[PDB]
Amino acid sequence: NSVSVDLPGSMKVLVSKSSNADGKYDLIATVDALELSGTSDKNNGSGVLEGVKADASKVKLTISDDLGQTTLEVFKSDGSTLVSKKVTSGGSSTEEKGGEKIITRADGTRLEYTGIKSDGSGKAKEVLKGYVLEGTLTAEKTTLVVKEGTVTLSKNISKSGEVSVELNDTDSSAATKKTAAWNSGTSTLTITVNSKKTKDLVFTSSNTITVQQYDSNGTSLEGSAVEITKLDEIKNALK
Repeated sequence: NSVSVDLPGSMKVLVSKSSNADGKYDLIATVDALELSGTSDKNNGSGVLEGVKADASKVKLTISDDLGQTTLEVFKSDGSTLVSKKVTSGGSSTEEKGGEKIITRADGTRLEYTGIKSDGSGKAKEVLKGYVLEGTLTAEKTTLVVKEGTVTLSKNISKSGEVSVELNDTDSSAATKKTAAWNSGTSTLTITVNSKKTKDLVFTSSNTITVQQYDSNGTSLEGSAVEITKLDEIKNALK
């Protein structure tokens, strides 16, 4: 009979084996307790399905033509006002509700934006493996902050998605004050104390942070880089 098709977002759609008199294919899906149905002018599982929850909320599942993306939307009972929207593609998902956007990356790490206001500002949290970074959102950038002593480390995520990192230390003494330089080409923050490099912090494409010390000469790296697994270890890097 029908053919089962796996979809992004851990969903499945059943597509009719052959088309109706208008050339169209029937689509059926079950998401949790909810039955969805629709018709499509393609035979591969793409198209639009609709249903209605027990509380009368309208639901729409939209599957892109090449099956690369799903959009699951919930509306109020007249179907006009959007309540929630979840888009999944490329192994990542974005879930939006009033005042909130949750981005889940393919590796399970998350960006959580909450309390979002009409100027694009809000609270921000990055959920990594082993720890969480907290800060703020503006329409220009996300800023995540770690404080240790008189040092403040700030990880910035541009609106466009570019990562940069900065460090500021209010320490008065030049013998102990930390400064840092950011190398966008290697996503690396190099920390200096008393005119010698002390540590490289690498912000990897796998959404991890590693730390590696320099030799006492301040010019050569020593040992090997260690992946941060808890917030305590970021703080230790800032001492």
